[PDB]
Amino acid sequence: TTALVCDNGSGLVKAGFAGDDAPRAVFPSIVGRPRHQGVMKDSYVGDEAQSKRGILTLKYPIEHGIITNWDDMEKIWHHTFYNELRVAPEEHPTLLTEAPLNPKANREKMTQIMFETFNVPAMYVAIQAVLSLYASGRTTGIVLDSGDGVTHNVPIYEGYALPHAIMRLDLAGRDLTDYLMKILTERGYSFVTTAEREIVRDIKEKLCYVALDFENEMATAASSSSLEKSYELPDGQVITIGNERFRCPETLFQPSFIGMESAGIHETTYNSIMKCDIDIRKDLYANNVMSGGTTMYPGIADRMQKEITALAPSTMKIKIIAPPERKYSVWIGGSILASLSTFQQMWITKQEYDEAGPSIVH
Amino acid sequence: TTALVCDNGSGLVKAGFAGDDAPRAVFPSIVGRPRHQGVMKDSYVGDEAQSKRGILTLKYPIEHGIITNWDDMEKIWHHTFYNELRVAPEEHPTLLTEAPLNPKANREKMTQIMFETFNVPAMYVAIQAVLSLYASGRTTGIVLDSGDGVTHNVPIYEGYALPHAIMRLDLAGRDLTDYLMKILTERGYSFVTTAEREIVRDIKEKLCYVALDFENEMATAASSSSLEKSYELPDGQVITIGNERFRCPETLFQPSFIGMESAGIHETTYNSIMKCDIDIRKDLYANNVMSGGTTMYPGIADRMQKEITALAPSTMKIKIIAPPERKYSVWIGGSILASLSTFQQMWITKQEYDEAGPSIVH
Amino acid sequence: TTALVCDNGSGLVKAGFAGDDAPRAVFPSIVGRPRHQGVMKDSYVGDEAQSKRGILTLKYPIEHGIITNWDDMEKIWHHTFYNELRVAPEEHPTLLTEAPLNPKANREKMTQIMFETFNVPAMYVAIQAVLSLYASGRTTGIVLDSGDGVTHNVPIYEGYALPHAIMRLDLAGRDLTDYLMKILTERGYSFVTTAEREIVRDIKEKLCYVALDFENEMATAASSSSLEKSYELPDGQVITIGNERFRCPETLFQPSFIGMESAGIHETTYNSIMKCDIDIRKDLYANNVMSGGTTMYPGIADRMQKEITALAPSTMKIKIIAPPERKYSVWIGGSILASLSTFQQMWITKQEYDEAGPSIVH
Amino acid sequence: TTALVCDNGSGLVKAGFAGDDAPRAVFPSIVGRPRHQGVMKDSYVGDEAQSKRGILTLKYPIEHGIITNWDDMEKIWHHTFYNELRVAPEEHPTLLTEAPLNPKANREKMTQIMFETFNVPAMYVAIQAVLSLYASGRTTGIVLDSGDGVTHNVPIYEGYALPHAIMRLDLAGRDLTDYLMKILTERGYSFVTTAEREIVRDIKEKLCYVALDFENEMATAASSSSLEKSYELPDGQVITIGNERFRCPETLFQPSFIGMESAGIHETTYNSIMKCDIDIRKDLYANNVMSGGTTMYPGIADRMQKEITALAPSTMKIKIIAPPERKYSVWIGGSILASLSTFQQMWITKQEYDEAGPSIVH
Amino acid sequence: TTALVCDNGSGLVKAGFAGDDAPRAVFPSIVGRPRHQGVMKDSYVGDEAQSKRGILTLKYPIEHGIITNWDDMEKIWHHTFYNELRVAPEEHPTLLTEAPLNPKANREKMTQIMFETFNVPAMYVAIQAVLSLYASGRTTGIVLDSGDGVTHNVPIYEGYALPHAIMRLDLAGRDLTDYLMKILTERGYSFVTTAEREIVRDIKEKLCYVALDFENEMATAASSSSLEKSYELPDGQVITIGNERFRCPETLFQPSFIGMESAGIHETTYNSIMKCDIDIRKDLYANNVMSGGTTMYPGIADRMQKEITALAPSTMKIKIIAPPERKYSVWIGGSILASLSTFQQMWITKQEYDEAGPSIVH
Ligand SMILES: Nc1ncnc2c1ncn2[C@@H]1O[C@H](COP(=O)(O)OP(=O)(O)NP(=O)(O)O)[C@@H](O)[C@H]1O
Ligand SMILES: Nc1ncnc2c1ncn2[C@@H]1O[C@H](COP(=O)(O)OP(=O)(O)NP(=O)(O)O)[C@@H](O)[C@H]1O
Ligand SMILES: Nc1ncnc2c1ncn2[C@@H]1O[C@H](COP(=O)(O)OP(=O)(O)NP(=O)(O)O)[C@@H](O)[C@H]1O
Ligand SMILES: Nc1ncnc2c1ncn2[C@@H]1O[C@H](COP(=O)(O)OP(=O)(O)NP(=O)(O)O)[C@@H](O)[C@H]1O
Ligand SMILES: Nc1ncnc2c1ncn2[C@@H]1O[C@H](COP(=O)(O)OP(=O)(O)NP(=O)(O)O)[C@@H](O)[C@H]1O
Ligand SMILES: [Mg+2]
Ligand SMILES: [Mg+2]
Ligand SMILES: [Mg+2]
Ligand SMILES: [Mg+2]
Ligand SMILES: [Mg+2]
Repeated sequence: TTALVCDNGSGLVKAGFAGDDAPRAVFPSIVGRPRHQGVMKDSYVGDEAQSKRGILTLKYPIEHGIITNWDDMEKIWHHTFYNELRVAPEEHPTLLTEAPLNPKANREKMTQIMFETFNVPAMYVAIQAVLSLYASGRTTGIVLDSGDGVTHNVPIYEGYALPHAIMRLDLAGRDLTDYLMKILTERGYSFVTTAEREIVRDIKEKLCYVALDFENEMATAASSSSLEKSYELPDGQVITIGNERFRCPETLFQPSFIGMESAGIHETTYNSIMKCDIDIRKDLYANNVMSGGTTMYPGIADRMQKEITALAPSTMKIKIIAPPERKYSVWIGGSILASLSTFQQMWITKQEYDEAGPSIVH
Repeated sequence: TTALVCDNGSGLVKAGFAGDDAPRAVFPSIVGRPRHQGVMKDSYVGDEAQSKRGILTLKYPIEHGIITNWDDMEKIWHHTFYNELRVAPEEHPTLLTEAPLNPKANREKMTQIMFETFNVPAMYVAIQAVLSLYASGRTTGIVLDSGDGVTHNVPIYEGYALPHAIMRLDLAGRDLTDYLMKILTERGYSFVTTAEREIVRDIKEKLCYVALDFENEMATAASSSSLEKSYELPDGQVITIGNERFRCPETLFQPSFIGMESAGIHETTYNSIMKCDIDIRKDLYANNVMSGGTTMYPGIADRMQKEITALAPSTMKIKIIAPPERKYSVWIGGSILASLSTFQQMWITKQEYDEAGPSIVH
Repeated sequence: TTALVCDNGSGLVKAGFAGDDAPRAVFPSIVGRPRHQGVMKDSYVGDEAQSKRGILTLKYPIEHGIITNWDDMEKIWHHTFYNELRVAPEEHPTLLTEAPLNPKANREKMTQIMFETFNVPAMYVAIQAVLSLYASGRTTGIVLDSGDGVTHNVPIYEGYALPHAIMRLDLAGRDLTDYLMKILTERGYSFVTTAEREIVRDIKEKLCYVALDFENEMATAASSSSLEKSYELPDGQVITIGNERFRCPETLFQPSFIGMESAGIHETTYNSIMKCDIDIRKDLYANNVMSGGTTMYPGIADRMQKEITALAPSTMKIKIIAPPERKYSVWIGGSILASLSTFQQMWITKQEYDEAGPSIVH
Repeated sequence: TTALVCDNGSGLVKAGFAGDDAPRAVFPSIVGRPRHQGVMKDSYVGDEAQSKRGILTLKYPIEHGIITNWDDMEKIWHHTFYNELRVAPEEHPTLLTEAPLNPKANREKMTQIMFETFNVPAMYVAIQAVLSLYASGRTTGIVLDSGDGVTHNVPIYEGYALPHAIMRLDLAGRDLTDYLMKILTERGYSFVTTAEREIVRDIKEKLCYVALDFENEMATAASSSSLEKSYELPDGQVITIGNERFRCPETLFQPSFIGMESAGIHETTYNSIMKCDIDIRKDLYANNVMSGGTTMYPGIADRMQKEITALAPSTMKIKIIAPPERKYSVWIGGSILASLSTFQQMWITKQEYDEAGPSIVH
Repeated sequence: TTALVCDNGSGLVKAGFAGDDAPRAVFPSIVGRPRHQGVMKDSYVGDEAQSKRGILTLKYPIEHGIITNWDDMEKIWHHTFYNELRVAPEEHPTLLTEAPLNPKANREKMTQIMFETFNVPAMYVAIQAVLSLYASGRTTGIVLDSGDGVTHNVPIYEGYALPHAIMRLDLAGRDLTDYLMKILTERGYSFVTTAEREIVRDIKEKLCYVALDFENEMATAASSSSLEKSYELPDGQVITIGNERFRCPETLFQPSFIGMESAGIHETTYNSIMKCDIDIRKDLYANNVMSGGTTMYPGIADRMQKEITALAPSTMKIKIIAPPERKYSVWIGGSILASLSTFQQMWITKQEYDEAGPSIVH
């Protein structure tokens, strides 16, 4: 029987069964609806929306970790269970995930629906970063979890999270996508459509990388070189991309490029550690775990180390952990946690919920 | 001596001397070449192309704010200086204008030519929207600059532009022209030629207006009424136009009519403001400046106010500024700026350019 | 001629002339610099930074009572004298204030600058809490002085301070501000910017209050009631705030909410008294003076009395003194002290300083 | 005019005018000086030192009947005349008192000061015990005079003192005070300060009593009973005292409790009588006069009788005289003596002194 | 079989088996409990609390030699026997230690628990100072025993303690720790946390020393010199400490620095000797034994000699004994005493106790 694990985040839905070592269904959190008049099914989800992307207007029900369009959200869950996993929801307890510091009501309504729409016998909502650490197999470390919608820092020491130093930025994969949509027009590549937004997403994933030394990377870039790469569009049009390959991901470190007043990840993580007790700090430095799909950028860990070692004390050893399959870290953690025998009492039982009411999930 | 100001945009070339309160030469950015065999001068520009429009194939060297046909572009500049303004280029520094977010290379090559072909001692390229604001005489406001080729929103606050919220659409005067060429065929008026495209341009300017309440405007239109207007073609053929008088300009607000997935101007401007800091927003709302010839449509400002006040907060005062001579706003701003004594150090000197190289203009 | 009194604290600069009953210049200790590229004056202070808050990055030169950014600090002093008070520094002796237990070097360098940059003929640095007591007009009492950067307890008996029982916490107005920036996101109000930090400051001052019975205040809060208040943002957006109105100021009493291991103010003050001689204690209890702008919270005095009477002996009369204009207490005291004829020998004369050297101020 | 009588002893200064039936000024022989840094008058005397006791370090210029700190001693005399009695010293002759067997130089210097500092026209120094007997109105009896600093036995028969049997112990009120400061820590009441020493003095005077049968008083004390008393400190702290109520005064009878090898008062007085002629003894037994403030303990006379009757012969009638106002006995005697017409030739005249020199007072 | 010796003092627990020449278990008397929410074992002792110090709130069950938190006290004893020594309590008689003049009830309850909780067949409580002398191997000397919680002087002559001259101060290692926590903020090192208190403890032990000539040590300190030392925090932050290295331990000699009215150790010890018989004094002077961990400060013995020789007579030889391993002196003495054959009758047998009752231990 076991249980279901559903990392219902922004961008991608990663779902499978608790106890498995990998998701069974990985697909976009996208709902598509016929842009053009048509009628010469007005509801496509995930891979459907992808395959018919050039007709549909693609929407993301979740933005910045927040479920905005609840109808579309429900729609996706429906597919997740009935069409993707092929499971009768009510036979399994469900583990959901959430980004720390989300609007309280987000979780409240989310779990409500699981109980009412899907008749899920029991459920639990876990903080994504916590699961990520748990996935790697550590009790101590600071988690830099950065995905499509949010970026956050959660410091955990020997099983104890330190809430007061949790950091959260809106810089994320989707912002990076849009930044390319902007700067590609410097060459003239008007990637202005939603379909093109998705194309650009593919461009990120294949061509972008993190500069180790941005200033000299730009100096290098000024000279014609290996930096220049070609890319094949769906219509056969070849795109030449150069500076943008690293100028885009650099915005994670220099947010002002996009327009954010906040500090870059380097300093954001640093500050999180600064807000923790001195006796803890050392261990956080030696256990800096990165996870989430934006950390899939080439050399992001190396650049991270470079700058955080500059920020920290010279006698402070810093180790960044880049556990491969970073992209699925949270889901993995969920699988583990749900299988854990000492986690069974953590399930909120429908009966219990019905008695207690919404508030119980917080 | 002073200087020259040249608003070399799409559709119209607006040129004159810095310090004047109006352009001296206003003519179409059109190059015409004998369509028919002929030979029973194969290069006509502006008013020439207009006067001989029924023979020539009329081309626009600039499209969507981008100089596409550089040979024809140069040709027009040649006439601008030598035949229109009657000026020996090299005696004056030249102010050029450009739509924000254009292909970097556009400006690069443009200025190259000014230095090499015309020996222009010095030059400067300014963003059109910026000049527009400057023309009205404000340091704060959001500029909705919409002309023949592009539509864009530039938010400026006390002299500081906010790049990250600049919006840009391809909806424009030329698109509107073509939309009429399409929908006039509903009655049967096959305006399919290039010559006819130009005729239709005239039709826009004289008969189109912006509906305040499109839905009831259509309901009104369903009944025979004052809406129906006659129009005289060059060959004496009378054209009857009704619904189209407002259905065409409505596409600026409902882009899907043409086929664009983007939001209408109402929401485009709104979103631009949303991306700006909350402390700024209020002033942007009370200083919404419209400029560019597409804003010459009757009641476009009133309709704009209607919808943006619907989008904004009920406690938010919104004022739309429609400074008459909107059509020449940018050029006016240029004249002012160039005359400004504290602008003289902004000129890029040929010597300086020759040393630095192309990149200096960015 | 008289003298100048300058309560150069964190958050607000309160300055005026000695002998006046109120400050002449009250403005924020803030330096603002253009966040965005700009240049489409890069130094704004106090009210300037406020008026242009949505462009500038606002920094506080002073943090936790410590002058961190000395260049910006000097900048503010410059404005204080030349633009705010309109006084030629060198014509007046200056009274400065300082929070007890500050880094020795803070005062050293501060006074150095007054002598060297501003040519101030003479000066004196007084402990803020001492002046506060002096302002109320008492020789005996314990001063709970709590402002933007620091909170401290100074026990004074018949003119004799008791150093060994001075308490000092980092809990302060600014921390409270940030706590709201955090907990408002429970509803979803992402007040994440610096501009928004300032907006939140305004929210504190208008909506926050101190719960008398926090536990039942929360129980009350659980039910929809009068607790819920609306707030108008600069962009017209209405914010609904409830629990947070008292959960924020409660952190002064339960520091762990923020993340501090220290005791709440109740016990902090109590402990200060415990460290004083038994023969003194009684009078300290009957003369508990509160001052500083954080004590402007509604009912903070009443709550204070409640808990301190619980902590103290049942036969011990406790009276909390909330002398209105608590917010300006220190400055007032300074005015009085400086006017005092028997205070004139306390001025450190530039000549004297030049001979003695820095150390003299301690 | 009359004269002044000044019982300048340890602990208390009892002064007034000769001829009065009571002292006009009764205050502590204490000089207080600001313990803490202060200066945020460094000389307080008597009631001043008491009122400001929690700041000042309280010192007793006199210890064990000996003037140790002469500067502080003079200080007190200054107040005695100028602030307390409001008398111009030089207008009156002064009667001083002294404990028998004091260091010769004590009297020498004391009287010197009266003549030189205060210009006292004439003076006389009387033995305290002698005056005490004189106060009661007897010519025969043995005087047990026991106060703050000394305890002594002076046997006088029909106006003739018997020097060779004068006894003197250092056991005294102050020692008893300190003994409580010690034994109260058995319960945990750390009365360790000087301020607390004074508090403990108050405790003595209100709660201590002399056990009649110490051994069974302890046996009684072992059972929870009426013995337990509460006491209110200046800070409202309630103190519970039991065994100590009589264990402290018992040390007068069992000096080893403190650490003295000498015999208790019972045997000390007994021995004094033993050293007197047999023909005298009987009358001494029937006239055992107790005086001095330590004899204010409840039941001390009764206990005294108990034990001295045990020590003496069974046929020997013993009567202990406890003339109420024992505490002021000496001063009273002084008043009487000074008013006595046949005492006027006993005054040492300044002229006489100036001729004779110091030695005259012995 | 032998016995167990447990020097259960404040700060450190020093335990081992009687007959051994050193403790087997030396660990902090600290109980730690998760400060932060946690649960993302709530009872850590000694080395556990140390290793997890940055999470836990560390408490000392014993303060000033008094067991305050009995539950935590018991907890530590539990670990002492079961986890540290690995001994089944009931198989051994236990020697406990206590600081002279402690609250009677402290010992009463302590021994109760040993009999009831741990079923200890027999026990004895010895005065710490006595054991210390015994450890050195002397019958005559004055013991200056100064540790984490208390400082006391016990004079013993040829096996006879002299109770009436036992001195006791609250000045101690912990007070010194806190004094650094205060004065380090003069440079700006806000060591305000409990974790930091412990860090500061380490700072004491490695950098503090006793000035021989404090006044000229300060004069020396005024000049930049070798006095300045660096220190490495757990987070790699380097701390520079100078004056504080000796200003902190100086408070043992000038208590007013902290805020105590009592005399410094120099005079405290001196006075103890003054209260002893003159025939004894000489031997006490030549046998001044120092013990307890606060006497581990560099040069404390030398400074002690300096000042006590100033206080004593010039013909009085003074020798201070600093028997290395001063820190474990008491425990050592206990081991010896317990092994002593003529000490076996001193054990209080559970049977005996059960008959007699609590009071027997006094
Ligand atoms: N292979 C890749 N290389 C670079 N970037 C990637 C890669 N894969 C994903 N990312 C991008 O960054 C985001 C990664 O998605 P993902 O980590 O699953 O976020 P999420 O956990 O699902 N959403 P959330 O945690 O709610 O913000 C997407 O926008 C991807 O475009
Ligand atoms: N009187 C008018 N009434 C309505 N529309 C007009 C009028 N005049 C111009 N427009 C139309 O809208 C466009 C206005 O031209 P114009 O503002 O000069 O654009 P531009 O600034 O020259 N080109 P650009 O800024 O590069 O997009 C032309 O297509 C005109 O047909
Ligand atoms: N009217 C108010 N109501 C509630 N809180 C206030 C009010 N006014 C000020 N405070 C807040 O608490 C702080 C008060 O400022 P203030 O007492 O002047 O501190 P300060 O004396 O200038 N700084 P310092 O003494 O150096 O910590 C600011 O953060 C205010 O937001
Ligand atoms: N009401 C009282 N009850 C018990 N003891 C008292 C009382 N009054 C005084 N004594 C105590 O015993 C001492 C009495 O003071 P007092 O008899 O005036 O001594 P003195 O004559 O002034 N000094 P001296 O004769 O020089 O030793 C003080 O220490 C008092 O605390
Ligand atoms: N190596 C050292 N150098 C300087 N000081 C030390 C050193 N070791 C210990 N002390 C300090 O002084 C105290 C010594 O501990 P310790 O002598 O064991 O006291 P204790 O006997 O256990 N407690 P107590 O006798 O009940 O007051 C601790 O606070 C230490 O920080
Ligand atoms: Mg995620
Ligand atoms: Mg234009
Ligand atoms: Mg203040
Ligand atoms: Mg007397
Ligand atoms: Mg010890």
